[PDB]
Amino acid sequence: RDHRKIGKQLDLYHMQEEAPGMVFWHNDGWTIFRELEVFVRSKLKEYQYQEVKGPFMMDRVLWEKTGHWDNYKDAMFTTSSENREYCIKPMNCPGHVQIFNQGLKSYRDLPLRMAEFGSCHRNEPSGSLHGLMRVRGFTQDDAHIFCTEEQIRDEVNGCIRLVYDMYSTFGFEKIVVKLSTRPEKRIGSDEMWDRAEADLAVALEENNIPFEYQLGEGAFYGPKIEFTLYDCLDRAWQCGTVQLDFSMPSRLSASYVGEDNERKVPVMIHRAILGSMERFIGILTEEFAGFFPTWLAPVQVVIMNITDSQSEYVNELTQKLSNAGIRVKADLRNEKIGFKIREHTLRRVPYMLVCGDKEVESGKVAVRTRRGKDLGSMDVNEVIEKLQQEIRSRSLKQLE
Amino acid sequence: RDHRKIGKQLDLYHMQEEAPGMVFWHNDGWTIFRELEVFVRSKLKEYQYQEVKGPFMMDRVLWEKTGHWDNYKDAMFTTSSENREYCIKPMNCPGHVQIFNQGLKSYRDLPLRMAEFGSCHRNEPSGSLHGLMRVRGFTQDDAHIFCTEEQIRDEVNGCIRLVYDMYSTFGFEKIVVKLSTRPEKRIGSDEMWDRAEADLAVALEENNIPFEYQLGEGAFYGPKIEFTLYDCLDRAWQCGTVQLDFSMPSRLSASYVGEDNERKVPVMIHRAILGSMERFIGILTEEFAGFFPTWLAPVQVVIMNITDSQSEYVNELTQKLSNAGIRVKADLRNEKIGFKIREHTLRRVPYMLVCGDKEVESGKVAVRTRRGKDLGSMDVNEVIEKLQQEIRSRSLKQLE
Ligand SMILES: [Zn+2]
Ligand SMILES: [Zn+2]
Repeated sequence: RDHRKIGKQLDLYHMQEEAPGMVFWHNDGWTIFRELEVFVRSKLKEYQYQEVKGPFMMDRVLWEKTGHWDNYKDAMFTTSSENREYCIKPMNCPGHVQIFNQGLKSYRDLPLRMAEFGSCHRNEPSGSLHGLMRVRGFTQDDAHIFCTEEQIRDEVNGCIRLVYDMYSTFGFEKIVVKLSTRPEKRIGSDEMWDRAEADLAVALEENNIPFEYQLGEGAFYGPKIEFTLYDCLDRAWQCGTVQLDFSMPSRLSASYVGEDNERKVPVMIHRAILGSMERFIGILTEEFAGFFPTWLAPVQVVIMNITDSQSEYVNELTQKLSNAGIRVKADLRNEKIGFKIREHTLRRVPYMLVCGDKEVESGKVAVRTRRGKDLGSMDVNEVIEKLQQEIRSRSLKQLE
Repeated sequence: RDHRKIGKQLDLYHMQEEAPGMVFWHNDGWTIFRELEVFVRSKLKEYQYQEVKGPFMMDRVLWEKTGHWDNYKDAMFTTSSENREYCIKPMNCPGHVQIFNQGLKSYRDLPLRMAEFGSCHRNEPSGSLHGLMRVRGFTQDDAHIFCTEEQIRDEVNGCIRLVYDMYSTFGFEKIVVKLSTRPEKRIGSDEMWDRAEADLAVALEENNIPFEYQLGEGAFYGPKIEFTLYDCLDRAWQCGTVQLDFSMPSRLSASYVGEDNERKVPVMIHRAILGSMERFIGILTEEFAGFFPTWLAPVQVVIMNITDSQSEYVNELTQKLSNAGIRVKADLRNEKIGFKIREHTLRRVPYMLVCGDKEVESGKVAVRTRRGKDLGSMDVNEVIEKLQQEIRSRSLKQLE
């Protein structure tokens, strides 16, 4: 149950000294990452998020306007070009504000949800690096919501429901929620902080989430909600974050025309559900010990023949399953059938399809799961539709 | 017919001085970019490429091993981390060799086709930057093929077929091809170069492609084939490149176990069809003058009502088209039908559905193209079928 060992065994990823804390995604690992992209994207459509893409580096002058340069300059990678300093972005927030600043915005346009699979880079200490979970380069399921003060409580409601929607997909039901209150050094009045913390507190009340305060741990520009999930080994993982911000939109001159025809600064909500997806894949690898759900598996079906008298029956069925959008491979090697099954059981392939002349004539397939249960011979069309339903529903459990 | 002018009008992207030569992709522009990813990935499956993902930056020590540091140090962004220097990758070639080096490779594993949507950054002179077409940060439809010397002809043939397959999708048929022979300073013997240039020359001759010798224009590590497509304005655009490399795999300790059990250094083919994806989108924007094909359009269908008595019929119809994988949005505003239709014609929306009392009862839609042609009132399921076929087939033309 160590993702670094399982990652090398299943040929998912590797890392090396020439790029500390940066991931070489192999084909199978990149398949798992891309499937997470689709799953998150399906949520963005349902929750009505835009998806954007910001550049990897911006002028250091811009990063000074945000106030983050004075705080986290050592964690930033800096480069030079024609006597100008550029910073590789460790966050997507200033970039999203820049998209927001293009073209006059009105209250008609709010709330405006803006998501990005933004690649961020942080100059993390090398001694702290560990596998997929403490890295220098990571992709964040990041989003930013621009809205009015009145729309804060409803927008946070969507973020809260989004958090439990996505976690329950992976089987994470034990979630601990903490709210961070105002720190010693902060901006804004006490009154503004009172309603900001109330909006987070109320939004958790309307969802029946019991939570717990983390006193003084909030950022200097707003309180936040942090979600912590517990794996099958009862290890806490802090993944979700909903962060209010009353500083950055004003620092970057973001504005909209309100109902009263006066110019107003919008409120920014920073939200991430999975946090670092490279880290999240590490959690999934150890939570499932490599036995990924069928929708996440790099190879979903392997079809084998007993002899060569079925090699192109396998070939036709491999094509037939491929046209169904199933990641399927064929194993026509001159090896014992037991040797082939142990080969792909070791690789954690969800389903093994075995074809003898018993099933070739009847147009059926013997089906075996990686766990070992033999489901007998069933119609190919019935097998394909069952496989589709499992993949489309992202079912945690296989057949029976 | 200016990609920059069309980009701002259709809200595709924007650029600013805070990140010169770098593109902020908006929601509509990022839809076009992601659709090209799907199209390219469709070709990768057909031609059996692996898709991997390399790190965004790597140690400058490795870049000195490749020999690229001596020649292209001025074009590389560099950063520091714990008294070590790292270069943001201007190319994906060393990263793919690192992935290939993990695990001993046999001759049975070749040809190894490895593709990546690599994000490369180059310190281009800011005075030369131009919109989407000369940029500092770009994404490349990149790939590298590892094979033996006997496999070069067959692999180059596949690259040539893929070049014309993808260009024909976008309506580019006039393509000019040039072969760059040996330069004054080069590695390897004459016989190696004689064989290498012959393989490129023979492959171009077999495919009956007229080609012009670019005498002395090849790289020092191998000859190359460059493809230039001509747009509807008869302007030349150099996009495709096929480079043979006999230096880097030996420099980076790449090897495989041959059928004679003697370890050999493989041959690398550097391959890109579209070149920079930002640049290709710019060419496509000017080629169509914003009238994107239905499969690339950010919004494919707009459904409108006549009065408020059909707002519900549009809403279910929009959802019904949405479930069919069609990018559809509803326009239920309180504006005249002529005002609505112009609003979405200016936005180059391919199709516009109109619902009065006549079609709500009959379960039909009045369908109009952005060219201005009325197609009458047809069945809802029939227009959904025809829309999917046009999207699935990537049709340049519309209905009729
Ligand atoms: Zn943020
Ligand atoms: Zn290359």
